Order: sequence, then C-alpha cells, then structure tokens
Amino acid sequence: RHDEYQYLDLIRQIMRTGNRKGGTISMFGAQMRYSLRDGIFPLLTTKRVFWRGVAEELLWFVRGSTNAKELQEKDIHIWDGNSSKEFLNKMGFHDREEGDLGPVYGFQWRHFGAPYADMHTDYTGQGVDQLQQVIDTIKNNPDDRRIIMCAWNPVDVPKMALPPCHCLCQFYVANGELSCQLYQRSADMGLGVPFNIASYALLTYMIAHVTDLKPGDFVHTLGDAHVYSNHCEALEEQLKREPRPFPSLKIKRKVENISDFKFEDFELDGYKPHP
Amino acid sequence: RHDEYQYLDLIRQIMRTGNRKTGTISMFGAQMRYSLRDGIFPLLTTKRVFWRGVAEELLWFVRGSTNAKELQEKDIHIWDGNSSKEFLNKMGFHDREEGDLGPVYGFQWRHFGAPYADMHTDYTGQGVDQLQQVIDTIKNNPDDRRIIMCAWNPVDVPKMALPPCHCLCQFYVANGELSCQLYQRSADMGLGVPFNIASYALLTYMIAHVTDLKPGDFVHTLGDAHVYSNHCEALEEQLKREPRPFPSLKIKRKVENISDFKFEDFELDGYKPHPKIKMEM
Ligand SMILES: O=c1ccn([C@H]2C[C@H](O)[C@@H](COP(=O)(O)O)O2)c(=O)[nH]1
Ligand SMILES: O=c1ccn([C@H]2C[C@H](O)[C@@H](COP(=O)(O)O)O2)c(=O)[nH]1
Repeated sequence: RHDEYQYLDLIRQIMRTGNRKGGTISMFGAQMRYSLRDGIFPLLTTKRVFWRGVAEELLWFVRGSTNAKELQEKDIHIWDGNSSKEFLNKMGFHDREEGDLGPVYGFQWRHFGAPYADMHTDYTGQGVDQLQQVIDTIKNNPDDRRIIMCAWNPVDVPKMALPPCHCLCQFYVANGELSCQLYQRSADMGLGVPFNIASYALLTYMIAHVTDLKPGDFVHTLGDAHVYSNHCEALEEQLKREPRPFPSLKIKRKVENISDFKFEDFELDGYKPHP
Repeated sequence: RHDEYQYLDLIRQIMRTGNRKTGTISMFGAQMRYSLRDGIFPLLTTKRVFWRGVAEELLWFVRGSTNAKELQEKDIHIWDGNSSKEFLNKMGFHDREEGDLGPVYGFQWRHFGAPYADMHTDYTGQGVDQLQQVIDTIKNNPDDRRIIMCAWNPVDVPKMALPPCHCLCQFYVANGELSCQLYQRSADMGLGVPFNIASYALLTYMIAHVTDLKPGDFVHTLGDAHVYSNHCEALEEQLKREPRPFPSLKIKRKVENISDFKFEDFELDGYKPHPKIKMEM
C-alpha cells in the first residue's frame, strides 16, 4: 500500500470522528512511517507540496539563521507575517528589527542554550551545536540511543516569533540505514503536514549523505493532529484522489559537511502531483 | 481487545523481526494508546509492577527533588546505582555528594533553565516551572496546542547521572477529558516500559484531578524500543500470559494543588498481576 494512504486515512479519520473545537476538528496522538529507501522521496502527490520552500527553509535552518530577510531574498515568504516590525511590536519585542524572528529553529539547532541578542550577533562557540553533535554521534557511536536534536526550548519559546511545531527529532542507525523520528506537537493536516514530512525526510537524506549511510525511514509522530473546518470540503475532494508513485531524490555530488549543501545539489525526479 | 496486548504484540514483533545490535534487539518508532477512563489504571498485569515505586518516584519528581536519598528513606532503590559517590566520580563529577543525581527530571519539570548547583540548593522562583505552567494552561486555555513539559535539556544532559529517557510530554483536552502523550527516546520492553506507562498514566490522573477534568488517554510514543538478548527466554515466558483486567485507581480526597499529593491519597483496587520474571543485567 502506497505510504501516502497513511496521511489520507488520518485526514478521513479526523473528519469522521475528531473533536470539534471553536474552528478545527482534531485527534490526539498519531504516527506515520515513510520509507526513504532506494532514492524514494515522500513528497506528497494528492496535492502539490512547495518543494522549493522545503529545501530553502531547511538550508536556512542548517546555516543557523534567524533572519527572515535571507528567505525573502530567495522568494520564500513562509516566515513573512511573523517578521514584520508591526507583528514583532504586538508581541512585546520593541528593539527587534524587521526580519528578526528571535531564537527559532536555526538558533536552537546550532546554539541551544546561548543567550539570544539579535539575528546579526556572532554566536560562534556559544550553546550546543546539536546538528553537528548528531552527525558526530552517527559516525562514531551509531547504536547510541540519545541521538536527539531539540528545538523546544522552554526558556526561549516566549522570545520566538512563533512557538516551534517541531519539538524534537531523534535518529537511529541499523542495516546501513539512517532513520529519523519527528515529534510534532501541532499538525495542520491540510496545509502543514505534507511540507513537514518533506522537511524531515530531506534532513535525513542530507545527514545520511554526509555520514555514509543510506536513508531508512522517516517516522512522523503527531500530538494535536487537526483539520481546519474551512478546509473540509477541499479535503473531501482530495480524498477522492489516488496517490501517484513518489518522486526520487538524488544528491548530485559528494558533499563533505552538512553546512556545504546548496539547493542545486538536489535532483528531484518524477514529481507528478495531482492538480 | 485488552490494551496490554499492544505491549505484548510489540515485544513479539521486536524479537521476531528486530535489528540485532550487551546485545539488544530493537525497532525504531512505535506508539501505544491506553485508556485511562472510568477509573481504569493501566498497571500492566503480565508481570507484577512496582506500584509503590512508580507513585513515590512520581511524587519525588513533582517536589522537584534530585536527591536519591529521599527515595532510599522510603525503601525505593531505583536511582541507587547512579547516585553512589563512586559512580558519580566515574562520570566526571568530583564535587558531587552521595545521592546528588544532578539536574534530572524533578529539576527540569520545576526549574528548566536554572543553573544547577547541588541537590540542596534553593531554586525557588528560578527557571521555568513547566508543571505548574501545564496546569495553568489546562485551566485557562485548554485548547492550547503547546501544553508541553520537556525534560530533555541539551545544556544539562551532560550534568545528569543518566540522560532522561522521557524527553517530553504533551497534554490535550477534549470533552472534559485530559490526555497525555509521552515521547520516550529509549524503551526497554522488559522491565522499563511497564513502569513508564504507570508513571505517566498516574501523572495524568493527578493533573486531571487538580484541573477538574477526567483522565482520557495515555499515548506512549517510543524511539528506540528494544529488548536485551539475555531477556529473550524470560520474554518468551511472559508472552504465554494472558493480561488480567486492569485495576482501578481512585484519589481518596479533594487535592487542591499538584504539590499536595501523598502516597496514601491513592486507592489502587483489584491489581491481580502474574508473578515477576527475573530480567537481570
Ligand atoms: O510547520 C508547521 C507550522 C505550523 N503548523 C500549523 C499547526 C497549527 O495549525 C498552526 C500552529 O498553531 P499553534 O499550534 O502554535 O497554535 O500551524 C503546521 O502544521 N506545521
Ligand atoms: O525509565 C526508563 C529508564 C531507562 N530505561 C531503559 C532504556 C535503556 O535500555 C536503558 C537506558 O539506556 P540509554 O538509552 O540511556 O543507553 O534503560 C527505560 O526503559 N525506562
């Protein structure tokens, strides 16, 4: 059975048995598994996913950036509404300049625990570089059961433009394969979840490449999994669609370090989503 | 189907198809759901679980303690091997006194982000009191999707006697019920997982009681779920056992705040487990 049916089945289950809150319909606790083997890339097909946005945002997290203007320069506007000087003033951050998202993902992955000042501050050597730590552990002690990267930082969540949906991820190595599990506290099934699967499947492909392992599975765990009430009609139309075979992903060259990837290094072949 | 079959089915699946890597046999990524409704308490029945240890350890976390001697005074020795002055010296903590586990669960739940000194330091008002925060959010904004308590603190994990297995938990409210999901990075299916289910089911019962809600579900999510190779014979004996109906749990009085619970406040009725099975190191 096509892996995308897990996603469609959960949407069907939520709309048919979920809890209505004043508007969403939700369920609590779900888990999906997507194979990443033999070049398979789980970019959902029953609706087009924003591949360019997935990859550019992930490269921006890997650089440790908290500056939304670096995404805007690449025509990525996912963090726009939360980076305006007007929105930042409404939250309570008065000396915060346009584009400064605060200590969001990039900062937590590269500098967890460092005191945040602004998006231009040199944080070199400050805090825990969890992304490099996971790479070092996968290479040196792959059976380790603490290969974790955490973005949910209770100290910093109030300083962020938005609290992170992707709380932590854990890696696992077996059979020459790298697997990843993501704990996502809040999942908009309609518009958020396909993008989120692609982000963490892509991070797994990147870390596998630089650790000389093959991608295994991406395990997606959800907390509050929900459908917005105004998307139900559109989702009933999407549930009529049969998933198309997933595209393949190849990395075009031997990339040495996780910081060395560029958008052009990815070759996404055969992506044929429904209209 | 009895909820305990989810646990038994995973043990069977791990031994049959798990990855062989002391040797472990493991799978990555699993999820179980245990109903906590109508007074049902998921204290596993295929082996007798240490109920007084589950409860006393949880009350010790709620107090914010990191002192294993407070558990020892109650004849609870679960944190002993990791609190000896010899073990603490091997880890690299030289000025650490006997019983000082470092900034483990109790400290992270009550004082996340505070600088840890020792187990006797007064941390009043320091760091984030995530447990009280969870309670305030459930009472004031129950639809909130950020009702989280995190014990995985990358800054403090190197100072802990042991890195936490229980990384975070999230709460959810619907139809007057409180549910909890635990993300457990590492799960020993033999002796670890039954105790761990009981701890977070009990925490859900306690928070539901103080927030005027009814317990809903406990969702248990696992990362590296495994069995030790030397426990396979014992686990094959456990798999022959049929689960008995779960016991019930009642809270004997109206407890106002999460910090006010005492072990005598719990009434666990009808616990009828099969005997313990030796699973040693
Ligand atoms: O990567 C992301 C970011 C956001 N959301 C959705 C989940 C919720 O619908 C909303 C975030 O709102 P809160 O859970 O923080 O209230 O956006 C996702 O699905 N994925
Ligand atoms: O509450 C706990 C604590 C420990 N363990 C088990 C999991 C592993 O077998 C071991 C911890 O070792 P690491 O995962 O930290 O290596 O103890 C549990 O199952 N539950």
